[PDB]
Amino acid sequence: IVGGYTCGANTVPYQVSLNSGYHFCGGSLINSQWVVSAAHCYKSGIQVRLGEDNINVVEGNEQFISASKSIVHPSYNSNTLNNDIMLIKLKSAASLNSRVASISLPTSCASAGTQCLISGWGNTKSSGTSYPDVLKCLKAPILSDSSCKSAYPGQITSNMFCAGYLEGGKDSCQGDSGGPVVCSGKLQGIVSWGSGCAQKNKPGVYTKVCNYVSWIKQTIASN
Ligand SMILES: C[C@H](NCc1ccc(C(=N)N)cc1O)C(=O)O
Ligand SMILES: [Ca+2]
Ligand SMILES: [Cu+2]
Repeated sequence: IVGGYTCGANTVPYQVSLNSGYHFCGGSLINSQWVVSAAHCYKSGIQVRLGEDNINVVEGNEQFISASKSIVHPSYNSNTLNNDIMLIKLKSAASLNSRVASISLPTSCASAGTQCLISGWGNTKSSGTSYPDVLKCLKAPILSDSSCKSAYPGQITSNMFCAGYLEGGKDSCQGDSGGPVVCSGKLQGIVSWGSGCAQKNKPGVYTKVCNYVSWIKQTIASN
């Protein structure tokens, strides 16, 4: 997260860290046994870490659970990043409490101008590399479809939306991938892609979760 602020220990209870000997992607807990993340975050040997703040220190409240299976959307296209969504089933159910809780799936899509909260342990610098120990937060608005498409001509599908600031200076970044974009208590987006980080006229692009609610529910029910 570039241009954000320190969230505060366990203030984002649904945020998860995907770990393979190091933090490589974010994710969101949607129920005691399932996590939603980005398809481009797929890899074998994933350990899901819940209840984290400082990812380099065991502070208490953490729950480390191995992923039993990862389900990348069947129509995911790695070249266009269309359908960049993945479901991860935990080997064992997580213990839900005030520090580890699930986030609700949307019942309808969010409109332009809606303020959302984006979080992650990704790079905090626009020009360079600097990974934080603690979770970072950023409040950002969903942009109009016209502004999104003018920023990324011919690259925005109906399963994507832009969020952030055109003036630059505030945006999600590498390492935030797969993380949550929560608006009014509902998970509306997944950190997917963008051009660089916090560059002017180049807002972040996110997977439009409201288009996948039926797919998520039907997939979870059959696994
Ligand atoms: C696909 C992945 N990039 C992810 C990615 C995520 C967020 C942003 C952003 N500015 N909001 C930019 C990115 O390039 C990667 O190349 O590792
Ligand atoms: Ca920790
Ligand atoms: Cu990238």
